[PDB]
Amino acid sequence: SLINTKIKPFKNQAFKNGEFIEVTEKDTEGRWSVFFFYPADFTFVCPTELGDVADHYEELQKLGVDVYSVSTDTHFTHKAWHSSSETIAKIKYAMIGDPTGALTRNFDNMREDEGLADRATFVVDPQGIIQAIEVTAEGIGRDASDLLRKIKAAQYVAAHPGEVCPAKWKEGEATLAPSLDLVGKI
Amino acid sequence: SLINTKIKPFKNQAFKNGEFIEVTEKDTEGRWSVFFFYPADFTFVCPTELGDVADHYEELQKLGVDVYSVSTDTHFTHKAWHSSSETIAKIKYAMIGDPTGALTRNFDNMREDEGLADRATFVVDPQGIIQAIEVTAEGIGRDASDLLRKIKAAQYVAAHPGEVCPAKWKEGEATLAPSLDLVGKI
Amino acid sequence: SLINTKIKPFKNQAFKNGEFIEVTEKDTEGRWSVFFFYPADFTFVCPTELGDVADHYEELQKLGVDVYSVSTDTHFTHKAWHSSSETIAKIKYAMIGDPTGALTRNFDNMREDEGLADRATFVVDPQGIIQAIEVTAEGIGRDASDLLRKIKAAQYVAAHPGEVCPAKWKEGEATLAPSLDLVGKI
Amino acid sequence: SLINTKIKPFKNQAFKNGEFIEVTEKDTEGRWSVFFFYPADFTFVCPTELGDVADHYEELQKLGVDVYSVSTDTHFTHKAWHSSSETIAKIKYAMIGDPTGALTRNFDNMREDEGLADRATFVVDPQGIIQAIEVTAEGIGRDASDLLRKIKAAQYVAAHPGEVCPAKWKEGEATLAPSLDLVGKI
Amino acid sequence: SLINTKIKPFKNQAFKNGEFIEVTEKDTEGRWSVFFFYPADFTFVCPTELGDVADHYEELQKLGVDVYSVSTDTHFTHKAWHSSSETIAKIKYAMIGDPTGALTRNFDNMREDEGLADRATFVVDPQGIIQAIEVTAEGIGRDASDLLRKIKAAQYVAAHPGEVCPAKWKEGEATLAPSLDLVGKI
Amino acid sequence: SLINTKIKPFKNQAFKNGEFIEVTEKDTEGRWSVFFFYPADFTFVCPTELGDVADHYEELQKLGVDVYSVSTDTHFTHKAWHSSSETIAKIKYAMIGDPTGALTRNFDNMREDEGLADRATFVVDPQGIIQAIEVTAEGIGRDASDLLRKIKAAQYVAAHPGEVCPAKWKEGEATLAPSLDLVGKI
Amino acid sequence: SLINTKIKPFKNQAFKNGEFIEVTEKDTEGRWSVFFFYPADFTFVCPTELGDVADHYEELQKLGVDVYSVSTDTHFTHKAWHSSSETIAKIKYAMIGDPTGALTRNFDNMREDEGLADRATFVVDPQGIIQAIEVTAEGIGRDASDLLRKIKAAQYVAAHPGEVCPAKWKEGEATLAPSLDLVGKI
Amino acid sequence: SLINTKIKPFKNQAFKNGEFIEVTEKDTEGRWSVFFFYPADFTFVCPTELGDVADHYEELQKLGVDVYSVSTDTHFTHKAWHSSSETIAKIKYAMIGDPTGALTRNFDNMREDEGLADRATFVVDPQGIIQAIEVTAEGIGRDASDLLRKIKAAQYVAAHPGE
Amino acid sequence: SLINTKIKPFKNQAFKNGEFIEVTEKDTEGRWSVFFFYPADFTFVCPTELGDVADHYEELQKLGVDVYSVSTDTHFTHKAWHSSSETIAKIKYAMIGDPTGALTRNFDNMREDEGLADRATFVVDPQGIIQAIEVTAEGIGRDASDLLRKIKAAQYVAAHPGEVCPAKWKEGEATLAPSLDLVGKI
Amino acid sequence: SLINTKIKPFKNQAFKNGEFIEVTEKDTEGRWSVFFFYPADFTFVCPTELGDVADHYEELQKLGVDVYSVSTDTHFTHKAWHSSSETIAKIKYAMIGDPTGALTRNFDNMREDEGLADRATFVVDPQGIIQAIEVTAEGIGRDASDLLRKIKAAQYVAAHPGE
Ligand SMILES: [Cl-]
Ligand SMILES: [Cl-]
Ligand SMILES: [Cl-]
Ligand SMILES: [Cl-]
Ligand SMILES: [Cl-]
Ligand SMILES: [Cl-]
Ligand SMILES: [Cl-]
Ligand SMILES: [Cl-]
Ligand SMILES: [Cl-]
Ligand SMILES: [Cl-]
Ligand SMILES: [K+]
Ligand SMILES: [K+]
Ligand SMILES: [K+]
Ligand SMILES: [K+]
Ligand SMILES: [K+]
Repeated sequence: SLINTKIKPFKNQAFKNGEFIEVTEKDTEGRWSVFFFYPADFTFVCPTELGDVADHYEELQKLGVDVYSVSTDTHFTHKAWHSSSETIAKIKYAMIGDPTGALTRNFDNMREDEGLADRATFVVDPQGIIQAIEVTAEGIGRDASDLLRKIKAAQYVAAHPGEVCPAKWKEGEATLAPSLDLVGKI
Repeated sequence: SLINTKIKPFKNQAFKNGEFIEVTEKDTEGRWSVFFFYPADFTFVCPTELGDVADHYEELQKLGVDVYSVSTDTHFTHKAWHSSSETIAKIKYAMIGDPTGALTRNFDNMREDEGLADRATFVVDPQGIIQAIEVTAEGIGRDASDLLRKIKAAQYVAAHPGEVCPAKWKEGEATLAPSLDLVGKI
Repeated sequence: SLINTKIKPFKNQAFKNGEFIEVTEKDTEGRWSVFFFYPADFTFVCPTELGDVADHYEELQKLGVDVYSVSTDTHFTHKAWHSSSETIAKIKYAMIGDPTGALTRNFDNMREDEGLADRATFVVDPQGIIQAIEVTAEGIGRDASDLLRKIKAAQYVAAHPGEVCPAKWKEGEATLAPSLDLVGKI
Repeated sequence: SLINTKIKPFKNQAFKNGEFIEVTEKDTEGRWSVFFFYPADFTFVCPTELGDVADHYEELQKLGVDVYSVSTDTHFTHKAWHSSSETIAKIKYAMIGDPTGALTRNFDNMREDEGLADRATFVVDPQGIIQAIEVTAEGIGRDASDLLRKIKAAQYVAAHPGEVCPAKWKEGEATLAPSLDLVGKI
Repeated sequence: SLINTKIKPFKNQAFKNGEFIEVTEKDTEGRWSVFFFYPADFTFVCPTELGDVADHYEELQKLGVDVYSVSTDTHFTHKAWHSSSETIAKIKYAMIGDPTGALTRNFDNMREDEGLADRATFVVDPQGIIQAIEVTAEGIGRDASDLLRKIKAAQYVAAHPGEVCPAKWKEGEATLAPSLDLVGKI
Repeated sequence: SLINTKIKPFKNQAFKNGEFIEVTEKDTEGRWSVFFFYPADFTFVCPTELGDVADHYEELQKLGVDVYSVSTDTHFTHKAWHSSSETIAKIKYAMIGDPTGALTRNFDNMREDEGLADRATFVVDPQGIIQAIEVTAEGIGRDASDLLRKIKAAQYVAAHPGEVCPAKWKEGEATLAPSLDLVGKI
Repeated sequence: SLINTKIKPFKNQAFKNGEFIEVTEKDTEGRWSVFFFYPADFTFVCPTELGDVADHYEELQKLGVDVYSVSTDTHFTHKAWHSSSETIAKIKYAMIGDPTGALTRNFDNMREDEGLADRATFVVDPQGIIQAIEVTAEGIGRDASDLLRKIKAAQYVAAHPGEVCPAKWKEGEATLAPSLDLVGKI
Repeated sequence: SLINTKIKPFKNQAFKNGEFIEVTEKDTEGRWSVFFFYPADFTFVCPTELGDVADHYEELQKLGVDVYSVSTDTHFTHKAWHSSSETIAKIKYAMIGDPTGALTRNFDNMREDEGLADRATFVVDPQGIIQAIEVTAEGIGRDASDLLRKIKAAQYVAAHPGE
Repeated sequence: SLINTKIKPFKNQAFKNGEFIEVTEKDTEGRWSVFFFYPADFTFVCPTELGDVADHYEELQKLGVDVYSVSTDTHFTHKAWHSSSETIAKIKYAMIGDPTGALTRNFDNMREDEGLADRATFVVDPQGIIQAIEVTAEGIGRDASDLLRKIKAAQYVAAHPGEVCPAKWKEGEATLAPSLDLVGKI
Repeated sequence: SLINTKIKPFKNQAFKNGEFIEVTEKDTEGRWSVFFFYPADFTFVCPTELGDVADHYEELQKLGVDVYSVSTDTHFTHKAWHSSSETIAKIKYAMIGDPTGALTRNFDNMREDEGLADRATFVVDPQGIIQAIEVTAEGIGRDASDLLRKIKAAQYVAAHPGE
């Protein structure tokens, strides 16, 4: 996988809160970023996942986390979808259009026989390093609550070097501090 | 990612419930499989994740799912770890040794500069197709309850071809049926 | 240019009169076809051109000519645009979705830096041979009265071998008979 | 197609109003140009098309548009054809000779098995960018009224940036202003 | 040079005595053939040479010799030239058109920067073997009388194996009969 | 052919009027040169052609023309031939030896399966440009009176850049002046 | 073999006397070193060979010899092995972990189908040159007292250039002085 | 290293007990073999090492073990050395000549800048598998008692796998 | 050198006792042959070496040895040389002409910068194997009596396998019998 | 062949008059040299040929000519052969050892399937140019009187070019 690799440069048009904007890797530098890939606008599993991310967007913003949804549809289609669907209408984050497929291919996430992105989510730190990846099949929906758990653990580990978050770790729980002494004890 | 691709052939030695055995791709044919990769035996986050999977192993076996944990350590080391850790001692699934790194590379999961596998989990169906992938960075532990939810959704979609599981789908909740009429109405 | 070349095989999904269908080269065998490329759904020049073709569609169906509009948007987007716009709602011909860009690339008509097709029209005969090409710039709209004239002249030449349509040919006007005696006489 | 590409440099001899001249890309800098390709001197469809362009030549010179007809015959042959035919004797524009096929190949317009150019027309702006393309089959003649309409729309779009000519645009008719508010409103 | 090599296959259109015909290498098999290349129709040195060949054509035919003049002009241009020039009007041999340049390139005789053939003449025997080559610069005219001398010597040598025609040989003169005895005597 | 190409550098030993000398391309700079190739010393057609050239050598020297006869034999063999043949004894021009075949290959005149040069003659001007080429088969002797006519025409055209020598042109006869008016009037 | 070659650079982690350290080729500069390779930790066989080197380690350190045992297991596994086994607990020299196989491949000692090192011992001098090598199959014991003898002989020849140690040489025994008069004398 | 690999085919001339013989890999089949490489005849460490192996040859032959000494010199040179040196005169095993260096290179044991073999000993089982390898520097002689101990260990593990 | 290699196939013309013949490797089968190379005919030096082989030619033929002298000159030149020189006139063996250099290159005996063979002699046995070679610079005479001695020794060893001819061996002298007991005895 | 080419640089050990020396191409500069190749020490044609060159060495040294015998054996082997054979004991010129075959291959004179040099003699002038080459089959001995005659001829043409 692309775990522990730096994101590549990109330049794309996006729809964000009634305006068209340009997004590049420079917008991600010094921020926490979620790249939320999905196959197509005006489809079925796709809106439900985007709406669930929209429900956590206020908290994600409080934690310094930007969200970028991405599909191979244009930014024009994203606006039409935002205006016609009550689930998409609640999106306040940038909806990137990747019709060249370049951003999708930067993340090795193209379904090359369909020209659509796979259901992949990537957590990117302020240095551009990918810290968490989740990929699901066409029919399996992703859950924003587990993404939030992971973002919080990735933020804790960044702030507490020398510590690690064990399995099932949540805010305000015991962390392991790797040492020679701890080797073979757990 | 390797999403919706077929697993590659392999032949590895494993430690399983007090004995050494060979595991190959033919042992996965006709069953649901979890390939759970981790970097090293006798470390820190690794046992909490493996123990957490062992706590759900009776439910996974009730669902027809086999677990294979994998690291680049040998099956001898897995056995020793199983005898010295209270957490590893509760594993009743196969602990695969991948000292050549071939199983890890099949899954494109090697840290080549370390000779250790990344913290990657793959859900593979009875036809050898990868249906869900999760990868986390060195200090971020995985959560088996999310793994189980994804296996159940993967089992549902395989059992109901014309249906899809939306975001946050749990057993019994409202599914979606992709069609011309559902386009843009969610 | 691709003039007097055979169309390449293709398999694409499309929206046509409230139903999703599959279109291939096999569906064009034995018929006259108009492949009407345009850059993107939900834009400005594209619907006016698509409406202009729709206006001349009864006349085209009487002449045995099938219309296939094409863009790199999906068929789901075409269905949504059909429901959203009164101009597009009057289209009774097949709206092909080409998210892979393959059908666009068969006609060497991709804007490779944009992932959008250019404004190009191809007249294709019952034997798969391109008999007329028209490409205009992003801001210049095409005119169906030109397309129909060229279509009728294409139909005359095929139904009358040994004759050729001179400049400004309309039904009932004089035609040339290529021969040795006529060389340099016009 | 070559739409929205820059013309390549060239150096060809030509016949123009009783004199032989050299034409290069430098002669088209700062002017609007029509490259009118045709297969061969002393044929049948070619003079009728060339005569039709000659008829609209005063109107083209008023709009700052230069005409350059092209074939793989030499300039000596164009001079002889000018003297031989009453249709060709009325041509006041430059008749380029392209025996090397280089100018034809710059426009990807060679019939490689015949050594003759196809019936293609290119509208080129003062900056060397192709704004309109028309290719017809050996027996189908082109119509200059179409060329002039496309030329006028090309001139409008360049002289009015931020506007676009919709389908069937004539001088005095309404134009669209691409914006976010207009996305999916037409 | 191409001396003593077999001619290559070719297929070209030609003007011959008021008709258009196809010429291939099969027309040359079992005959003596002269391939008379020249740069362009409607030029200056070119007609004078072709007319001088036309003056010897009756005798050439009496000797079983066919003539094929060749330029990169079309067979249509050859007809126009035949009708408009009193020198070309006297040509009774085939005037081949080589607009693809293929026949010219078979004989390594293209001026690649001009797309015109050089002033080259080739004498080909009934087995397709090139027995005499003459090439001159753009401004130097060829003389049919020396070509006739050469054809007659090539025919004599073919009929009298074991003999050779020395320098300046003409019909009814002494020939050398190569032998060991003759070595060093002349 | 090598018509209108520049001669390549060479360095060869020669026999000339009782002495051995080196001849290079620098010895041709500023003069008219005849490279007269033949297959072998002590043979049959070769001496008649060489003797015939020697009979015109005073006129050629009066015209500023140097003669170089060439074969793949050595300069030693040329000297011996010159001492034993009454015909070769009258040669006062350089007899070049080309045992390596390099001078012959420069002129693309080697029979590779024999190690002998073909019966080829090249006329080279003071700038090293080949202006006339003649090649004949093994048994067909060349005629020096035709060679002289071609040198004179080559000298005239070099001395009168805007003029050309038509077919059968001799010193003093009517020349042609290429222009727009002369096109198709001969 | 690698006899008389220089060791290659390396950088590995190790377990040494209760602490984790980094070892590189720079730690070997100016010292005598022993690289002691073995297939795997935690196997069922008693590690007598490693224990036997530990029994001789005080004497080796008196002779300025550093010991590095190497396997493809991690330094975490070595520490666990050291805590679990009485034989391994005697080890006071560095236990290098080589999970990438890179130190093992530098000594051309990898079993590529297993991902384990062979049972090879290399004696390295202060300039990095390999002076002795021993490789045995499983069950063929490597004797540490034969290793000490070899090291002592290597140290003797380094301190007495011009002398060589014959078969069975030990401190106090006679050496040979390579000379011309000694040729064929033993 | 070449540990646990099968020896490669070879064909060489040798001197043995006053006669010249040909030795190939077919002569090693079903026998335990010692390929004992050394750099050059008429030198110094080489005879002491070869003499030490000759002192243990009777014992090695009691263990079913054949010995082949190998250098890049010819079998002609080995015969001369056997007649002129008292140490070499004790050798009753085959002295293989390897002037092409082919046998030396099969064992990857050539000092390519000298055209001489390195001081390497290979223990080879009845199936052609290399079970023990020892290589020492130019100045360090090998010990035949250590070679015998390893050979006895190799035979024990062959007879009793897993103990 | 080419010692103990087999001769390669060849096909050359030759001068032999007033007639021209063809020589191939098949003419050498079953015979002893001498290939006697030399740079050139007709040079100023007296050809003593060829004359000396001619003085010994009756004896060589009695010994079943055929002689072929070879130079890169033609067989025509050899015949002329044979008529002009008293030394060469004594030659009754075949004088091979090698103008392609192919027989000379088979014996790796070409001076590539000269196109002449070196002064090399090769003795070839009835199976085509080269048994003796002698190469000298100019002025270092090749002695035919040393050539006879060498041939006699080669014939002796062919007829007495198991015997070798020592230094200075001649018919009647003692030979050596390669054996173990003879090792170090001479 | 290598006729009229310059000899290539080399560095080899040799036995000469009871001592071991190093010979390189720098030792041949400004001297006439004979490189005399033979297949193997302790054999048959080789000593008769080497002994015949030894019989003419005093004369060759009077002509300013140095002799270097070369085989793929070591300089150690040449010393042993010089002590054990009465024929070799007469040699006062350098016996070069060529175990890497590098000097043999510079003269393109290796029997690659034997690792032995062919019976080739090269006459080399003071500028390093090869002026005469002679090669004979395994069973045919060379004649030193013919080598001397050619050397005298080479010296005459060097001193008097064009006669
Ligand atoms: Cl990934
Ligand atoms: Cl993946
Ligand atoms: Cl096109
Ligand atoms: Cl185009
Ligand atoms: Cl040619
Ligand atoms: Cl040519
Ligand atoms: Cl090694
Ligand atoms: Cl090894
Ligand atoms: Cl040779
Ligand atoms: Cl040679
Ligand atoms: K490992
Ligand atoms: K798209
Ligand atoms: K043309
Ligand atoms: K020659
Ligand atoms: K050797």
